[PDB]
Amino acid sequence: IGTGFPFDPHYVEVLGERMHYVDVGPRDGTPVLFLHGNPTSSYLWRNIIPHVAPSHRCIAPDLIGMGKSDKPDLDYFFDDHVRYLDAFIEALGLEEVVLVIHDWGSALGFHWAKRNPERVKGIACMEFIRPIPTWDEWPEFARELFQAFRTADVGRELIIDQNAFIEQVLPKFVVRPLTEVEMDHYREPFLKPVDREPLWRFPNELPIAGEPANIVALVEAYMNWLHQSPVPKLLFWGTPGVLIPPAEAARLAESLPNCKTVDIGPGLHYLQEDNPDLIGSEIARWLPAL
Ligand SMILES: [Cl-]
Repeated sequence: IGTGFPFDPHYVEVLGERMHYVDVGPRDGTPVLFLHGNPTSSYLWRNIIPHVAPSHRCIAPDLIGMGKSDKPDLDYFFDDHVRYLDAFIEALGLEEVVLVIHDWGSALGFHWAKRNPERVKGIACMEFIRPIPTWDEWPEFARELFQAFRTADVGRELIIDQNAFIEQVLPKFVVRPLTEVEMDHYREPFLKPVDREPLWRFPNELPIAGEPANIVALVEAYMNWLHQSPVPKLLFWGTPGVLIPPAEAARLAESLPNCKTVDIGPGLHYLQEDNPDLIGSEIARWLPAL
């Protein structure tokens, strides 16, 4: 599995700030927009995009505060990310898109799709965010750590001062071992502790046990939309998963309309690091019929 990032950089001004993005592939069709989450960047899609770029334009932004994008002096709430991604999409003049989404990129993508349903031609998703009713639905192997992330003082000491989202969560949530070169790519945006704010705000935004209420309500709204939507869907899952265990992927195969599931094999949360070639090949095979 490749460790390089052989993509020309692009930057667009969005709400006064520069956002980095990959933009490869042919420019005369429906683009495929890849949305990462915490604590990643477009680097997460590096081995998937080459499967898709022969046939389709691939656009993969770095969320504000992350990757090679600018770092404004924000609290990095979900709604900050909503504003910047909305403006990014308009700044590129995109009309219709196919979404390929993961983690907080999935909350962004589903929320955008709910608000712009006639512009979404397909959704490929994996390890996406749904309301989490209680901590019992969070895997036991990461329960105490994510409870600490959401504990006053403690969580900032872990994520800001110790860089735990990069140094602990990434290896914990990839089945295979990550290489030093890969880790150093993921570390690059967050060498300075102050810049780790988005990494801490994100787990404190997760919709767990009804809080924070704003996020619970917006996630419930986009999930209601997705369960009713005829849009084509492609859902990748692994065993044992983190947000989406195998039994839930099997239930979603029925409870989401026009949904095709793909078992990637062993996988936790960053499924793209365990089986990028099947994720890219299956997205490429599914696009033409959209
Ligand atoms: Cl998170």
